[PDB]
Amino acid sequence: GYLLTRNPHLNKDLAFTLEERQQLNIHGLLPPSFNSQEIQVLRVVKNFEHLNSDFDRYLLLMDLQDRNEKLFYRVLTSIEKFMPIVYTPTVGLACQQYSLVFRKPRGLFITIHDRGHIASVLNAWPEDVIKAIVVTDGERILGLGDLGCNGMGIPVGKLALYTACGGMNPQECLPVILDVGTENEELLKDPLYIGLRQRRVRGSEYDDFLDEFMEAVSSKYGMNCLIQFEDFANVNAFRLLNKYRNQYCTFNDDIQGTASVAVAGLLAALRITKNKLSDQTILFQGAGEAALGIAHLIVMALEKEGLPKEKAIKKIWLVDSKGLIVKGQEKEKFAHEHEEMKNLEAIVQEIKPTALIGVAAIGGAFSEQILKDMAAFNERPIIFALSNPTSKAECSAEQCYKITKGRAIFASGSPFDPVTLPNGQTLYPGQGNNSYVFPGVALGVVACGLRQITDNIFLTTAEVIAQQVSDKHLEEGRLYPPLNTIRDVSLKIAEKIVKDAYQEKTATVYPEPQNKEAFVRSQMYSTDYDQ
Amino acid sequence: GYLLTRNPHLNKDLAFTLEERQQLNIHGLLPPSFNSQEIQVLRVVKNFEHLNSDFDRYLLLMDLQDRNEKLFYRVLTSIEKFMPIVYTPTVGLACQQYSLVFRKPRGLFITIHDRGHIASVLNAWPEDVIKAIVVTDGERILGLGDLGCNGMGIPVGKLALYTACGGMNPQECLPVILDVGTENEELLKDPLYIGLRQRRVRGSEYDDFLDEFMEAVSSKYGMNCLIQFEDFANVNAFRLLNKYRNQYCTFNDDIQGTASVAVAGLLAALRITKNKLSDQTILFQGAGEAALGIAHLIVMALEKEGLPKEKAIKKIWLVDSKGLIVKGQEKEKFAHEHEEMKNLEAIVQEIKPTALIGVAAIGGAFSEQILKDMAAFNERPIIFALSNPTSKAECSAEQCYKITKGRAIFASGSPFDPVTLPNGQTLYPGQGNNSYVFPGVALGVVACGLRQITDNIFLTTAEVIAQQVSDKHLEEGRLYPPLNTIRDVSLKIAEKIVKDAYQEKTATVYPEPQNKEAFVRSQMYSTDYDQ
Repeated sequence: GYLLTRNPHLNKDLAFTLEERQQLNIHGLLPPSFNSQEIQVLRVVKNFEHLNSDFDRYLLLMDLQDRNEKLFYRVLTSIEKFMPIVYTPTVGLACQQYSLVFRKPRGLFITIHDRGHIASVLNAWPEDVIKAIVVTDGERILGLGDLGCNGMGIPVGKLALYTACGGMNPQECLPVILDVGTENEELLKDPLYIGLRQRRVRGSEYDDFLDEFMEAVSSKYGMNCLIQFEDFANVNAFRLLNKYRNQYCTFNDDIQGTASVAVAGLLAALRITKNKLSDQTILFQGAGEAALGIAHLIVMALEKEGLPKEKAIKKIWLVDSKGLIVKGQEKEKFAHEHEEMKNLEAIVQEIKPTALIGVAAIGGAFSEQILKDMAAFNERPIIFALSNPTSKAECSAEQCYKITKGRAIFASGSPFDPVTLPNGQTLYPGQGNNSYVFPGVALGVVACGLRQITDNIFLTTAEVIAQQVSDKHLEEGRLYPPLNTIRDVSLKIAEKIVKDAYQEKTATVYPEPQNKEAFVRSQMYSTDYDQ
Repeated sequence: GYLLTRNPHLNKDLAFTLEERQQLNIHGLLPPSFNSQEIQVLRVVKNFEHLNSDFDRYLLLMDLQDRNEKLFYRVLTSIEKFMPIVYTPTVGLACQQYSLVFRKPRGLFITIHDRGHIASVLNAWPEDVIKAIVVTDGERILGLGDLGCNGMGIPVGKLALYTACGGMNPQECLPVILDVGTENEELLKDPLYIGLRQRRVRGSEYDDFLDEFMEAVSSKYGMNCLIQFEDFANVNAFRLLNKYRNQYCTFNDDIQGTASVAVAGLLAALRITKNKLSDQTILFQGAGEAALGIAHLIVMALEKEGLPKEKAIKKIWLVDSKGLIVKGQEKEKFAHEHEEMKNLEAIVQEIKPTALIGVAAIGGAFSEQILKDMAAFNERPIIFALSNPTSKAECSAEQCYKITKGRAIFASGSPFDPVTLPNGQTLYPGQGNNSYVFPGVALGVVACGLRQITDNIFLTTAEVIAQQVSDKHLEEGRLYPPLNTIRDVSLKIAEKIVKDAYQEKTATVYPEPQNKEAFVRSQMYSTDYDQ
């Protein structure tokens, strides 16, 4: 009775049927109205609206998650509207404020002071089958930097989207924060700070801590357990990724996810441009996490179409803070023989690229002159401003389409409003959202028991996403499927991963399903109340 | 472990000690910080402040009640600030909105459709010893009228103050709403309405329903169980009170509570005026619930000082909507031989009263002319504007003190800011708050097992409250003890009730305590986390 009411996996609030209330001894704990799930959603949505800030909407929906999970996920899937609330950008403001606003803890807090005993910290977690973990140490949260143990908002929001877009069982998800200290002065000063009041442990101590984590997780949950890293600083992010990705089932969404969407965007763009990936010359604003990831994956796509690596790598140039990368580590692989230059406007003139991709978080970088030039060299220039949030974007959709006379093929990381041209035709610039990628990958991988997540599954994931963009959508300027469809996109992504895994004997879940589409559906969470 | 976390009676959040977390298997469910109860309060208070409306503060504190009760009550007792949030006035806005905003149900919903089976509805309630119930049918909520099953906010807020001001164990409190329909057009129209979508059942069906309620309650919980009525319409409020108060342990705070504070105010005022209750002539604006209650209790006080009823009743006049009450039911008892009149200004001229008490909810009724006149007949006129909220008050403290040249002795139902006079002396008009009365009465009654709550215990309660007003306070214009002290006032009230009950053999809790003060303390809730 009343206990059921307090269990968020099984509580229905007013959706408890009049019979159920009588059979479960709760008739009287609730008011007389019965409410279908649809009337329930209407209520939540009305609230959602009447509230003054998105921050308050985040708080509303999180409280709802803590009380009626089915309804939480029902509200979200009813996504374009709510994903920005439950995750990025609003979840950044939540992390900033996590110590002020801390209420009902979700997830696991694992500290360096638990070194040697991590395995026992996991035993505090009430749920015994975990198939998906998201972890952070809170050091690099979006553009807000080091928020330490406040970083917990990030894994919690991310898994919400695993469940909502992908259908991961939320009871099999484990958000985790690793607290090794923080360099955040304000937090260390704050009497309300919930983390360890000390600076970040660095070096060998840190590395062994992480090693014990992966070992503990794989050991309690099995080596099939998916471990996604998120919002670590640049150097740790590559170090840990490359150290672990052939031993554990694991990826870093910030470099690998981002690589998959962007490429999907490119593949999609080739249908408008009607030429091959090998006919492109690609210039990156930025040479960090994302930039290198995307490039690596573009190279793979080039190999797949038939080019060797040497000829393929020559098609891509990068630009860092200190300027263009040329002959004089991972950067070194794209260091072609060329006179050094610094000015972006001049760089695009000498290189004259077919596609221009901004992943350096410097807003405005794609100036009128650069768009002017891109529109001059190319009948239809590809221009990706993928940096977040809107304020740090390399240029607006309006500026992009205005200056290129509507000829630019454009996508961004953060969403822009549809643009109407003088033409009268309205363009709908697509959003390079990592959530086209991670939910479907996680679902596929976990569904067939893949033990390692290779770059190939990110490539084929990009291919599936592009295959889902309709010619109608391309004509509307969309390089990605409408965000309303991600549930189906995710399912398509996961179907492909599973089909290939059985065909390649990489799967580990046996016996093999006779129907892979149904097999994937069988592993997807329903918004419906269990009877 | 995690279950404890979900139990609001025993959850400590960050106050869980580092040992406790390890012994209870929750180390990892919480971030690393330990927080004393005082740091916990600081957090909650910071939140409380940063929020945009009192309505949002109500929502904050209610969520906190649903998650960490000790901390909830700790925050409240840390009262002048928070009582307006958790109860009236803000709880009115909450009731208006209860169907939009409905989250985690508290209390019992008992419907006419449960007639014949009420006893079994009570069995859904998880708590087995209930010593205090507050009930409403939602028909007359403050000045907002009929809010039907949305009325549940009212008992829930009221019991919060029983616990906070009085120390009732919140686990032994039962908020109840009786849903017999509503006459509220908007609600009956509203798809989100949580109540019965029908008009109010009236007459014999209604009366038998209520009869079964009292019978069920007394039967499951014992005849000592305190049953307080609240926010019923006028006619039901007297009907039910008089029908039940010699059979069940029960009172109506709106008529009896109000009577106790007001009288306490009067008794307090006689120390400034330095004359006897028998030297007064009292005029009421209003002749309803409150008015008649107060008058009845003033009469008792007069009898106690030595007057017979006949001579005593002649000292009091009433005024209703249709005018002064004179010779031409309960009203009939004060109908003295006098020419009929309607104009209030003229009424105060012919009657020339020493004390003027407004309990008709008509704001502004005490006009400049009336205050002018009151200040003319009396060196120090007593003027009570007890109607709520501020907007419906018979006059402001500023208007009262300005127009009477600082000579008026003033109290109100709703709080007014301190007034500085030309004198330089600052006056602090007291608030005739029912919460000086109900918490201490409930505590006393329940503590010694009184089976019926007589008018005498309301009279002596008024006496105790006045006895607590210091001569310093009287000089500052306060007719009630500072609202910060109610915990002690309540305790004084309950001590008196208990001492007298044993001296009069009216108590039913035996064996008799040797020390009644300690005995009362023993029955008071602590804000401290149980070890």
